[PDB]
Amino acid sequence: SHMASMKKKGSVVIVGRINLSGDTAYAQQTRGEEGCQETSQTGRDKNQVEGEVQIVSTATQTFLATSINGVLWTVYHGAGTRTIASPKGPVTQMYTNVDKDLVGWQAPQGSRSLTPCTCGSSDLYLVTRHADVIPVRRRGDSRGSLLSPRPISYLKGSAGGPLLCPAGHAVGIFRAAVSTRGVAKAVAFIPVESLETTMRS
Ligand SMILES: CC[C@@H]1C[C@]1(NC(=O)[C@@H]1C[C@@H]2CN1C(=O)[C@H](C(C)(C)C)NC(=O)OCC(C)(C)CCCCc1cccc3c1CN(C3)C(=O)O2)C(=O)NS(=O)(=O)C1CC1
Ligand SMILES: [Zn+2]
Repeated sequence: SHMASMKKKGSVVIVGRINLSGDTAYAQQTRGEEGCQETSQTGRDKNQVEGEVQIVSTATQTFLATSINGVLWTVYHGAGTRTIASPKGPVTQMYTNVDKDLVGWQAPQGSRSLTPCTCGSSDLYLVTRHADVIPVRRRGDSRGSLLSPRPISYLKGSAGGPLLCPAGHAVGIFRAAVSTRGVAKAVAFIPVESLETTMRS
C-alpha cells in the first residue's frame, strides 16, 4: 500500500553466449556479476551481442535465450514479464505466453537468428549453458529422449536453449526435464512451429 517505495523488477541481462561458430562449442562470458546487477537496474546494456544462443540472467536466476526469426526467445519461468536490457534502455516483450512457457523480445542488434527447421528429422541436439551438445531422439511434438541420461543438475539453467536438427536449424526451445529420481531421461520443449504460430497471433 506504500506506493512511493514500491520497487520495480530489473531487466533480463545478456551475460554471455554459447559460441557455435567454429568447430568447437564453448561458453563465453561477456559480463560479470557486478555489471550484470547494474545493467539489470538501468536496463542499459551497451555490450556487443553476437551469436544465436545467449546466456541471460536476472537478479535471481540464470538461463538461456535463443534467436529464431529475428526474435530472442526464452522461458516465462525464467524471465516472467521482464524487459530485456539494450543499448537504448529496457525493451518490452513482444511475445508473452505463460501457457507455452514462452516469451520473446526483438532480437538484439549483432545477434544471428537460427532458421526454423523444415527437415521433419527426429535426430536432434540440445545445446546447454555449458556448451554441451547432447543427442536427443524426437519422441513426439514436444518431447525427446536423451540418448545418454544425465542428472537434472547437468540441464539446470539451460531452459530457453535450442534443440537443433542435424543441419543446425531450430526445432524447439527447451523448457522442462522429464525426470525420475533426479535423472533426466527426456526433455520437454516448445516446438518451433508453436513459436511460428505465436508470431501470427
Ligand atoms: C532443470 C532443467 C529444466 C529445463 C529447466 N526447466 C525447469 O526446471 C522447469 C521449470 C518448471 C519445472 N521444470 C522442470 O523442468 C521440472 C523439474 C525437472 C524441475 C522437476 N520438470 C517437470 O515438471 O516435468 C514435468 C513435465 C510433465 C515433463 C513438464 C512438461 C513441461 C510442461 C509445461 C508446459 C507449459 C508451461 C510450463 C511447463 C512447465 N513449467 C511451465 C515450469 O515452470 O516448469 C531449467 O533449466 N530451468 S532453469 O533452471 O533455466 C530456470 C531459470 C529458468
Ligand atoms: Zn532441419
